[PDB]
Amino acid sequence: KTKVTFWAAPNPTQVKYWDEMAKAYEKENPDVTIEVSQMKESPSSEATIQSAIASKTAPTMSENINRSFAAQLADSKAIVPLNDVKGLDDVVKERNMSETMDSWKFSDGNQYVLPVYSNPILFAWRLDTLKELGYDAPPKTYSEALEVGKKLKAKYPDKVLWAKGDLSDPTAWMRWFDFFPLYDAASKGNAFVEDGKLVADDKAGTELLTFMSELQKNKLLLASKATDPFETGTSIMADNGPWTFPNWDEKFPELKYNENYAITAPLVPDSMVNEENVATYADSKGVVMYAQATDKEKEAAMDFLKFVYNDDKNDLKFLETTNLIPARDDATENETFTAFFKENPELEVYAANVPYSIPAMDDAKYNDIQQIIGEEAWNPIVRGEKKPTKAWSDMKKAEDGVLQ
Repeated sequence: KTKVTFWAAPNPTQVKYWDEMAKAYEKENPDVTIEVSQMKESPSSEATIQSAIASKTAPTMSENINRSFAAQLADSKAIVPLNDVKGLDDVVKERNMSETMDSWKFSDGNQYVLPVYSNPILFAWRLDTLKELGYDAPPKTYSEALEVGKKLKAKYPDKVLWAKGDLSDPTAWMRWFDFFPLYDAASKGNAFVEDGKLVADDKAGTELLTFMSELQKNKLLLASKATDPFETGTSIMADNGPWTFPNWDEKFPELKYNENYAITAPLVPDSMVNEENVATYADSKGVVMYAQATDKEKEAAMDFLKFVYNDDKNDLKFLETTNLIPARDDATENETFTAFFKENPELEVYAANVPYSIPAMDDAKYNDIQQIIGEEAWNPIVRGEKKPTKAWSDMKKAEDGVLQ
């Protein structure tokens, strides 16, 4: 008998999902044991994993791995290429996730992670406020956003377009919720950094900063502490993930999809007013397999995943219980999910955007790389301390430093 140890995310509901999958798999394969446990945060999941590698107590597999962290683990050879474990292609094929999987491809040609969920970062809009200003739908381009903004200030001078303290904070991860969604949309998914080199789209980058400076100049940004600004009326646009809906169900029950709030892709430059399928950043994590595992343990692990993704109903169950969007390309058209999306139209918009979203960069120094984005260009523009051109150049020069 072979034993696979599986470390699930630090959340009871997600752990239960995996455990139920494990028990059903064991009924079908009596010679294999899939032991699921909830990963400890000591103080974070990443430190728990780093410590296990060091003490040689890594499990066979764990989920909860984002692309940047996977790049660190791959560089130290603590995890193995999944494409070297028989069964990977079968999993990708059956779950209809080829486009999503392809976006994860690493610089060396290997795939180190099997994405579990992929939550595109979209933007919520206050339709009620937009209607008071004469609009029936959210603007799509930077210029349209600016005209909405002028009308907003004329009727409500204390309101802003975007209110979030994180906008002026240089913490690296925060960029995944402001800069990346807009940059990915403007550059049609440019990787910013790839294969250890700065491949940033200068045009998209500088025009995004120009747009932000205009918002800043017209008092359309609020980068200070503010409680529930979007829900209480201070702002009319907010970056938003699926996890916000259960919260609104509780605290803001009057917010209703397509009545008082809308969900859309990030704003794009005017030149792309006609583009369908706008890209954004995807908050996505998945499964990796540790080098410490034997080949039989690794194949057994992949066979388990093959079992899990052989029935579309399992992804439906994942979505309905964890509220995390499954990393597949066809959810909105697949009849398995029709009834659910019919009842949850707001989640359908998220599922519709998965194949066009781009995950975090596959570079081990993502922390310094991303902190520079905020410190040198984003935070200064939000605070009106630098001009767009100078900010972008200050950023590029600093990135070169980190990348040697």
